Amino acid sequence: GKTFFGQPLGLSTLFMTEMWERFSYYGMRAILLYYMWFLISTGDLHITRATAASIMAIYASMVYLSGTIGGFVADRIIGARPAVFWGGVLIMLGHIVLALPFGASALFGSIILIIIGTGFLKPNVSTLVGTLYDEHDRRRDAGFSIFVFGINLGAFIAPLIVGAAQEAAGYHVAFSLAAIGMFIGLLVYYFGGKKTLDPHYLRPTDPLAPEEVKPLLVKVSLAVAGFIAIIVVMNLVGWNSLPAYINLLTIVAIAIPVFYFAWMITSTEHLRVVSYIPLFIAAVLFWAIEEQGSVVLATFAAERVDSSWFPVSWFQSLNPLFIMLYTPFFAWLWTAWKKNQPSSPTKFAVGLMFAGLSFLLMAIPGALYGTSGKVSPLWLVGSWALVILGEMLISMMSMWFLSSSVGSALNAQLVTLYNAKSEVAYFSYFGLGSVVLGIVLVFLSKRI
Ligand SMILES: CCCCCCC/C=C\CCCCCC(=O)OC[C@H](CO)O[C@@H](O)[C@H](O)COC(=O)CCCCC/C=C\CCCCCCC
Ligand SMILES: CCCCCCC/C=C/CCCCCC(=O)OC[C@@H](O)CO
Ligand SMILES: CCCCCCC/C=C\CCCCCC(=O)OC[C@@H](O)CO
Ligand SMILES: CCCCCCC/C=C\CCCCCC(=O)OC[C@@H](O)CO
Ligand SMILES: CCCCCCC/C=C\CCCCCC(=O)OC[C@@H](O)CO
Ligand SMILES: CCCCCCC/C=C\CCCCCC(=O)OC[C@@H](O)CO
Ligand SMILES: CCCCCCC/C=C\CCCCCC(=O)OC[C@@H](O)CO
Ligand SMILES: CCCCCCC/C=C\CCCCCC(=O)OC[C@@H](O)CO
Ligand SMILES: CCCCCCC/C=C\CCCCCC(=O)OC[C@@H](O)CO
Ligand SMILES: CCCCCCC/C=C\CCCCCC(=O)OC[C@@H](O)CO
Ligand SMILES: CCCCCCC/C=C\CCCCCC(=O)OC[C@@H](O)CO
Ligand SMILES: CCCCCCC/C=C\CCCCCC(=O)OC[C@@H](O)CO
Ligand SMILES: CCCCCCC/C=C\CCCCCC(=O)OC[C@@H](O)CO
Ligand SMILES: CCCCCCC/C=C\CCCCCC(=O)OC[C@@H](O)CO
Ligand SMILES: CCCCCCC/C=C\CCCCCC(=O)OC[C@@H](O)CO
Ligand SMILES: CCCCCCC/C=C\CCCCCC(=O)OC[C@@H](O)CO
Ligand SMILES: CCCCCCC/C=C\CCCCCC(=O)OC[C@@H](O)CO
Ligand SMILES: CCCCCCC/C=C\CCCCCC(=O)OC[C@@H](O)CO
Ligand SMILES: CCCCCCC/C=C\CCCCCC(=O)OC[C@@H](O)CO
Repeated sequence: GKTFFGQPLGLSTLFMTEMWERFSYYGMRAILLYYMWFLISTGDLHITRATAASIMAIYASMVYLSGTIGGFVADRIIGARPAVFWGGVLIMLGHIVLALPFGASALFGSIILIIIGTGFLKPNVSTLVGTLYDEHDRRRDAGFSIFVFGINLGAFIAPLIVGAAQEAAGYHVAFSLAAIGMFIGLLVYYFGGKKTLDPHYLRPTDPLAPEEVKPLLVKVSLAVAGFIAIIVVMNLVGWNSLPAYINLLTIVAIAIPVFYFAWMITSTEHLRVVSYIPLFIAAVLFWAIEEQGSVVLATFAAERVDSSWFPVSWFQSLNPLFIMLYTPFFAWLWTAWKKNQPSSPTKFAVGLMFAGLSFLLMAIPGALYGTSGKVSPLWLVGSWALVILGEMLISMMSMWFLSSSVGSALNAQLVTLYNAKSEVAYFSYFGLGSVVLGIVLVFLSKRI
């Protein structure tokens, strides 16, 4: 019968839903840092470029953090299908905010809308893909990999199309193209979902029982009161700058996995959960390096690369390109070697080493040529080729949304250290430190 690459026809609707949301997201993130540079250069935005880079990292940290609870809200309160739809609306509104004739005054409102919108949509589109397959269906893994190919496809074309529109027609037009991309996703999702999506997921699948509503409200109200109380105290003692608020979000993002480790401590399982700790830190450190490609590598591309004949935002397409080119090779690898199946602690060790090698490579051109001129774009290509190879090995998602959030929160502190005089030392020591910790994991692989 008629399938979508051997999968139920409903996969195409969700395939295109996420390709276009990822289009809006990574198109925005390819030009947002340069947009803040522009607002700084005109005097509209009164922050340093280091603070602007810090914003990008903590921006990514909250998006991943908000995705840790979007599954709860859909499953228990609103439903998986309304969560994707109203999440997509909030994402679209966030990009429309940046297309309006405003300046720095619209940055926070657009960031808030997209943080919340992506939390509703991103975990619940992945959930709805599973609802196309029963527990029995072997096609579940193949359908998810086809779904991920649409993720990288949207992430690939977005910097090319959005970045070119920025250079040709300006920032406001480019940001409006991001909003249009999400709108395209909403059209296909709404009308397409109604034709092929189970109406069971228009409602929550585990709705709150009558006695569950009150303690959930108390839990939510206590967290909001405490967080607000901290901001109140911060203003009375004088810790009230933008970096101070960024530092607050950094601490909250890192304290969540630490507190969930500190008292989650049954010798049955107490040490087989201490198991997962040397690998959660390996994932945090890999994700930090990977997410600096949109920040530090975006800075290097605009400052240290002879790229005069094409938009510098296009470098952000190298990340999802290498994911697409590596994927069929590794699918072959994980089945061609039916009896190798290297252990997950070893893959995470070697994966972190490749990420460290990606930064070690970027220390060479500055050390060899100096930091005052410009070098070939192939240095950045080699860097992304090495860090994505580390991703192919590391291949509840909220926990994986979490290590992404903490690594990005760690970036909000480190990326302020990067500049022209910092370049070689920055790349050489965060790359070496990541490689040494990857070898330390080798010594402890199944010390577990
Ligand atoms: C069948 C797949 C095999 C692919 C693995 C090989 C990696 C692919 C390409 C490596 C190309 C080597 C670099 C070429 C070179 O040396 O540059 C020559 C060029 C002459 O015009 O000049 C320079 O001007 C440049 O300025 C000098 O600087 C460097 O070349 C430093 C290069 C950085 C080190 C890279 C060395 C080896 C990479 C091997 C990675 C293999 C990893 C596979 C898992
Ligand atoms: C998606 C971004 C990847 C871009 C990869 C580009 C690979 C180019 C390699 C050659 C180095 C730059 C050569 C400069 C050049 O030839 O410009 C032509 C001439 O006008 C000099 O400016
Ligand atoms: C307008 C200012 C607020 C912006 C909204 C940002 C909300 C972001 C994050 C709140 C979620 C924090 C709780 C996440 C959490 O603890 O889950 C982790 C747990 O699921 C691990 O699996
Ligand atoms: C209108 C307000 C903005 C939109 C509301 C959604 C804001 C995001 C989260 C609100 C908290 C809901 C409860 C989430 C929660 O308890 O997470 C627990 C965690 O274990 C999830 O697995
Ligand atoms: C700024 C835009 C305002 C909102 C415009 C869109 C609201 C118009 C009609 C409400 C549609 C709600 C549909 C919610 C939903 O679950 O859709 C899921 C989709 O699969 C269709 O069932
Ligand atoms: C329980 C709540 C957890 C913490 C969630 C709070 C996250 C809310 C907002 C994060 C936005 C990051 C900072 C945005 C920003 O600095 O842009 C505004 C700035 O350009 C104005 O000068
Ligand atoms: C389909 C509904 C949501 C999709 C977005 C619809 C609106 C998108 C674009 C409309 C025009 C964008 C405004 C462009 C703009 O004003 O900037 C250019 C100009 O101000 C600078 O010279
Ligand atoms: C200044 C630019 C306009 C700003 C407002 C843009 C809102 C325009 C249209 C809202 C699109 C709603 C989501 C698209 C969709 O497919 O919804 C279908 C559903 O509402 C039909 O019942
Ligand atoms: C930051 C502002 C957030 C405002 C909205 C957050 C609300 C969070 C928790 C309240 C959940 C109460 C929902 C009750 C509900 O819908 O179920 C009712 C029914 O199932 C009980 O019999
Ligand atoms: C539940 C216990 C509450 C105790 C307080 C919890 C939060 C403690 C400190 C939050 C500090 C916010 C970030 C630190 C900060 O403001 O640094 C200021 C500095 O960057 C210049 O203003
Ligand atoms: C999440 C629960 C509701 C919290 C209500 C209060 C939220 C206030 C701030 C959240 C963190 C965002 C901080 C970014 C910011 O406001 O920068 C302002 C900047 O001008 C500093 O002067
Ligand atoms: C008993 C609980 C375990 C032991 C407590 C461990 C500390 C818990 C949370 C602290 C989070 C780490 C601090 C965040 C951080 O490293 O950045 C600091 C920076 O943002 C301040 O400028
Ligand atoms: C298989 C890897 C190929 C070689 C990778 C090892 C590269 C080691 C160092 C990068 C080239 C160093 C350039 C020379 C240098 O940095 O010294 C500069 C300094 O002595 C001048 O004051
Ligand atoms: C070949 C694949 C892996 C790529 C990494 C191989 C290169 C390893 C390390 C290169 C870093 C060399 C650092 C040289 C250096 O810092 O010199 C200091 C001085 O020249 C600049 O301040
Ligand atoms: C798996 C792939 C590993 C990649 C290995 C790392 C190779 C990275 C950079 C090689 C730099 C060579 C650049 C020299 C070049 O061809 O252009 C000349 C330059 O002057 C033009 O601007
Ligand atoms: C097991 C949980 C994983 C935790 C990973 C994060 C490691 C904990 C704390 C990292 C603190 C980084 C502080 C960065 C720093 O101080 O330097 C940058 C600073 O100069 C920016 O002003
Ligand atoms: C010598 C340390 C043990 C070797 C472990 C192998 C690690 C992988 C590649 C070699 C990295 C060399 C980094 C060189 C370095 O850190 O120099 C820093 C430079 O800024 C000072 O000149
Ligand atoms: C065990 C978990 C590791 C996670 C955090 C790893 C890095 C922590 C702190 C780094 C901040 C110290 C800054 C060291 C430094 O000087 O680097 C900057 C230098 O490369 C350029 O000037
Ligand atoms: C300056 C030297 C640069 C190259 C050094 C990197 C290679 C040297 C040693 C790597 C292997 C060290 C021993 C690791 C090992 O096999 O531990 C046993 C472990 O596999 C069992 O879990």
